[PDB]
Amino acid sequence: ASAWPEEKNYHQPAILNSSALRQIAEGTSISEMWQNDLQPLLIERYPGSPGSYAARQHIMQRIQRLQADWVLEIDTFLSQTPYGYRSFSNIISTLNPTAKRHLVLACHYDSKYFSHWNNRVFVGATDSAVPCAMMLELARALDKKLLSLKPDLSLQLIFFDGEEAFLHWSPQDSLYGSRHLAAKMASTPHPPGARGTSQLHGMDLLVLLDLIGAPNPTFPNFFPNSARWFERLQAIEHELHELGLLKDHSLEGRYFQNYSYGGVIQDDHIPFLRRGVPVLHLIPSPFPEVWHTMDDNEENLDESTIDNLNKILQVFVLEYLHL
Ligand SMILES: [Zn+2]
Repeated sequence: ASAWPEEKNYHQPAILNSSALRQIAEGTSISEMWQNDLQPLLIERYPGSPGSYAARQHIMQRIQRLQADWVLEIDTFLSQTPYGYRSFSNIISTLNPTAKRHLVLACHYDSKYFSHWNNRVFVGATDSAVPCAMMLELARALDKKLLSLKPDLSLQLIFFDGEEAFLHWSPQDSLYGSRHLAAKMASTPHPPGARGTSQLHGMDLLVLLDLIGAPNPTFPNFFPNSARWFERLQAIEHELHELGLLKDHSLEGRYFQNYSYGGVIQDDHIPFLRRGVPVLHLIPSPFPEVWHTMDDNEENLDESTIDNLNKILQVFVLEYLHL
């Protein structure tokens, strides 16, 4: 009876030295991400809408053009909603599908439904078009290194549909894509042919990005079983800062501060956390001032903060994967 599902508990990062950190900082481009990955997503894309289809095609196309051996799957399903039965489609992009373990980065790609108001349309720039674009930029910036994966551990990206409630949040109206996928993964043997382990046992850590893009975000260390990874993000931010590799950034105004948050935040990690998956929830507290407002747009995004977070996240992923 293999103890492989316990490997995640002892897994240590392979820390990048200064030269490698400079290489990662120089290898990501916030302007390229902005034009090629982010702007095409700054559209109305609530579940079932034409924009949802366009966003999904965009995400798939951007991953498909990369060299690394990404395996794309569209997880489509029906669910009851306040408006009756509707169809949703999660996007899953996986390197090494049969590898037993995967580090998983995720965000939601749907935008909250709002009827047009005074000619304005809700595009959820920080919620979560930026997180989507950060995951796509990470895949592009680290493409050569990820290609080398073609430690039975690899990388998976999940773009959840239906994170938002169609009305106001409630237990049955929200997290459509994540409740469905968590249940599906929990009931899917992994690796292929396994007798008693599931795809959830294979999830080393779920790093969920949400509401990123506003100025001065502060991310709390939410869970004790991922606290050591939160500390790594703090260390990475501190070293990139000391090396002069971050922009318009100070340690007093750092993003990963020594502070927990005992409350519960409802988001896509919930269906996974309640099934025992370790979660690193990269959501700020408090939420952006523009949260669920028509002002959650491109104009209110903080470019350098997103650039800094791209660097931190890419270093974190390479260190986790030993790349
Ligand atoms: Zn939202």
